[PDB]
Amino acid sequence: YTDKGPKPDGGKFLCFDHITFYVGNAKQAASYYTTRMGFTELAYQGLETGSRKLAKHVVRQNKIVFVFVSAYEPDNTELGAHLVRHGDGVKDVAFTVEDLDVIVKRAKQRGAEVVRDIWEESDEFGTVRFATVKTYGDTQHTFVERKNYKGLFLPGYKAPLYDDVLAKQLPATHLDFIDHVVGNQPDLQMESVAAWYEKVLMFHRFWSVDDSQIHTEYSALRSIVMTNYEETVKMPINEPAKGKKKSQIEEYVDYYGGAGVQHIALNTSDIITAIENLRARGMHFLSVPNTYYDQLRERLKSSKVKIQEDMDTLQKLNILIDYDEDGYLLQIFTKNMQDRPTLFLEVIQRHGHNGFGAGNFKALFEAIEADQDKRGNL
Amino acid sequence: YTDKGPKPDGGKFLCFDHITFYVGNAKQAASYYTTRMGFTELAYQGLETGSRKLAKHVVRQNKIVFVFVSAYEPDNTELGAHLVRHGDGVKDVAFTVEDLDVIVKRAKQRGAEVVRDIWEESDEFGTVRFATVKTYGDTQHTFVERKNYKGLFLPGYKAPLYDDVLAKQLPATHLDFIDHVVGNQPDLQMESVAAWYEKVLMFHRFWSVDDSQIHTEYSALRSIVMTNYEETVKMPINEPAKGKKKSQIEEYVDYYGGAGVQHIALNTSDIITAIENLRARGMHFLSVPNTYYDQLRERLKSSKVKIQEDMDTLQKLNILIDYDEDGYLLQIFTKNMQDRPTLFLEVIQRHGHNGFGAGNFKALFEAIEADQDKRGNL
Ligand SMILES: Cn1ncc(C(=O)c2ccc3c(c2)C(=O)N(Cc2ccccc2)C3=O)c1O
Ligand SMILES: Cn1ncc(C(=O)c2ccc3c(c2)C(=O)N(Cc2ccccc2)C3=O)c1O
Ligand SMILES: [Co+2]
Ligand SMILES: [Co+2]
Repeated sequence: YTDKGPKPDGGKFLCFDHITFYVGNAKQAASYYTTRMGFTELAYQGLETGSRKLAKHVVRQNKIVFVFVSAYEPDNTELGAHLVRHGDGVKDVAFTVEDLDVIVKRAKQRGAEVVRDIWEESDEFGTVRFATVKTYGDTQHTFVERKNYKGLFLPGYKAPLYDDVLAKQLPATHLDFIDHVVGNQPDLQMESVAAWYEKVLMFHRFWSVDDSQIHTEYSALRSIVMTNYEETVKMPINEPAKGKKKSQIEEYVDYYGGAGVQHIALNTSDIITAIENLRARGMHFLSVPNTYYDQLRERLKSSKVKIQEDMDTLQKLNILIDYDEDGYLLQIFTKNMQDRPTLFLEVIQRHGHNGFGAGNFKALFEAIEADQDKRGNL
Repeated sequence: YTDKGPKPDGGKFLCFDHITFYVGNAKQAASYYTTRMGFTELAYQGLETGSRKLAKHVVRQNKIVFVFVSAYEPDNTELGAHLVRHGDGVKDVAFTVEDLDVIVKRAKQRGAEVVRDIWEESDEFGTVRFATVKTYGDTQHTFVERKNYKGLFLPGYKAPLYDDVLAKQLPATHLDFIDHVVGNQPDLQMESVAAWYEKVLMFHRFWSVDDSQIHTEYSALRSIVMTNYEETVKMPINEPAKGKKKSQIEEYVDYYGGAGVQHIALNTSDIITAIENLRARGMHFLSVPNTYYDQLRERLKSSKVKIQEDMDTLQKLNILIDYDEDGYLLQIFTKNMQDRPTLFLEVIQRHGHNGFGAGNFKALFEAIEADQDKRGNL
């Protein structure tokens, strides 16, 4: 029961629909996410389906859908510029919606920059209606009115030409749905971007335990989490801030060439098995010193919260914990998805805790910085 | 014993040194080739090594070395333009040489466009001297004078930050060395490109059984194979030609945006195990109708050549055969390494046959076209 602001007169954002990436080699990118991250290739458009300008590979893990897109032709102006500016990265964060027309009319009236006005596509399995507007940077939002669409992903997509015996042979990673999608902004842009979500989409600010305590000194960022009225989609917005060390938000914006998605968090209900199986697929994660766990166990000595998972196993797998007196979450961060120090992924499991892990900024900073100081900062 | 032309006064091309690819996401490209194609990540340069403009991932399988390169910074003019024009593709075909200075002086005198004049790099393990010239398209040749260099690949490269438990868990693919590297040229360019190899590098034309019989009607190409004096490096040069169907060389040049490497052939001494294990890693290859093998077995009835490998297994794995009365080769072609219909790979094993498989143009055309004609060309 919190201040959610005025209830929108019409329109609903049900959930994240899919995330679309603009990449240099969609075939190889799909292979990376299926083999390393537990996805399965679901659907495809390309030369073989009559799509002559764009190749599209759709991969799925439970409710999580990622789409990888590349150009077929030399000197594709739009995709080419994006690739050169940003490297591989997120282009579209798509939302499943009800009452598309109200949402789009309101967004347009309130100043949204339109990429494509309402359109529909159909095949043997039904019809889907869409619209696309710009958000921060070169990122966009497609609203997807799927009317319990019974086809393969979306109209026009076809089965992949081949099955993949490599991805098939690997163990399940148990990632269920997209928990949140974080967008990094350049200096001083967080408030105007958050205001866009409030005005254009009638989102509101989501207040969690992380908003109640300052972590700027360690995190070197400020964040505002924007969410739809029913709080089913969460869009954190970061900007750099003055802290004890150079801001990773500034590094992101420098190497991404502007604002963009920093991380996508994937919610799991069995993080130990998830991380064991992601590690078996060759994924790497932040290295966590043993002192983090020694200090965490000492802090937990005065807490009434009960950690259900085996702490020795969490320590072995370098899974992080954040808690208050009413619950806790588990989280872990992958290494970067590319050479540029830009996008990474997060795996998160919640036990009655609606925050984002901000306590770990201080906890990891203290454990890692102290050890490096002892090592002469060499 | 054939006409090799005049023997060069100084200089030797020993072998292929490595192939460098300019790609959108070198981290993910290295992962594709290690997991799908049997390579292992060997060495690295990037932010962690002091390389602030370029990330470089080096992967190796026996003598075969592939290097994947991406830019770190937005709007890298050279790498960006290459990426937008071509997609992911080969940038540099590097040769290991002796007497670098003669080779470079001669190439420069004879009109080579220089990318970088002779330079040297050194670390704790020794020194290597290099030079780079342009060849066809945006492709270049680096000459590598490695003086039995005892370090990790080349000076300045470091160990990868992580080992990869995915690539480690997969079965060996038995690819030994680069057999040949084929370059597709636009209409009418084959002769001038072949003449460049003869004049600038003192290569000569390699004549094989494939040059003695015409296959243009089926292959829709013309080829000249250029080779160094000792015939240790083979560089086929293709151009489109008029045949029964649209030329795959024309499709390549259209989607690559000009000349470039069409395929890299990797030599194996156990093709059955190689293909079994590449298939277990999720690689796909051209589908071959059973009629190809029925017709091949009937043609072999009048030949004195003895196929050592089990033909039923070759048929199961869709491995191709080409032969004359003095020997045979086995070969197979992967599907494309990217969405654009440009680069693919070949696995080849030779049994006393120095050709390139040109007999399979007709054999596969006849088997595939006949079946499609029966299927109404739908
Ligand atoms: C809305 N919101 N707020 C936080 C989040 C996170 O995912 C999130 C939460 C905690 C951490 C990180 C990300 C992270 O990268 N590190 C490492 C680090 C980076 C700089 C300085 C000190 C430590 C953390 O400790 C989110 O989604
Ligand atoms: C120097 N040199 N000459 C040939 C080569 C090859 O690798 C090579 C040899 C045989 C074939 C292919 C490549 C190939 O793609 N197909 C399929 C096909 C393509 C168009 C029309 C009919 C059939 C073949 O049958 C090379 O390296
Ligand atoms: Co997060
Ligand atoms: Co070949």
